[PDB]
Amino acid sequence: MNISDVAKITGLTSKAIRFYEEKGLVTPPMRSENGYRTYTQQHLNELTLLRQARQVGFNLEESGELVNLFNDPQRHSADVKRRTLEKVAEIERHIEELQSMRDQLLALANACPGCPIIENLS
Amino acid sequence: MNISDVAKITGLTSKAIRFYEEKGLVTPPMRSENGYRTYTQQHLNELTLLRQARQVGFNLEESGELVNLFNDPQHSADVKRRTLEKVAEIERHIEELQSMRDQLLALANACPGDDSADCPIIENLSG
Ligand SMILES: [Cu+]
Ligand SMILES: [Cu+]
Repeated sequence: MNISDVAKITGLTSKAIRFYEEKGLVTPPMRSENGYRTYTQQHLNELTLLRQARQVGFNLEESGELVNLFNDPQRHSADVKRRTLEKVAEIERHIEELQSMRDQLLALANACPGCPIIENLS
Repeated sequence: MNISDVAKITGLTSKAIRFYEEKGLVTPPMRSENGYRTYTQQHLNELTLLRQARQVGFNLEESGELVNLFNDPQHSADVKRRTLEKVAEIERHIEELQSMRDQLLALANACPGDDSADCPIIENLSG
């Protein structure tokens, strides 16, 4: 598999894949006899794990540590669980912040005859 | 008011104020005898609206349009529409975050959370 196929399969863009390699977050790709990057299922799983971990909120470092745990046959599921529960609490806080913004925008809108919205924001 | 007074009052850095002016997001201030930007209460209102708008969800372009509506003598409905569209955007964001949280908590409950390598969180977050 070349990087194009990997992008199509993982949904990640070529830039992101290269970015993760540059950051040393994934097992480096191999080079073909021609000098071009080739990958294996191992790279796909690692990249897939990275794409999904980012989607849920883990920063770059956290996501990479998740890749390390994935590659470690002697991993402790307790460590993955602890990191996940910590991530959940963060998402709860993020949810609360958005609900606060939503509450404010709705209070303004309901006060608007359709302007209390612009006068109060300004 | 000079740019520094405006930075203090609005809580924006003088660099940010210059930026908003440069992107034509706010009215260009006039110039004093010595060539310095002089701001009026109007500039304070635009900058504040721009800061508040962003803080509550609108992106730069959207906030700039809000400033346009602000200075317009005439749009109660056009603003209420934008506002209600932003909330729908936030509720969707909220919905997505709730779904991710639920997914992670489902996997966590399935996780042995012990010293064994078998981990459904890792296994399902990967391939
Ligand atoms: Cu309104
Ligand atoms: Cu686990």
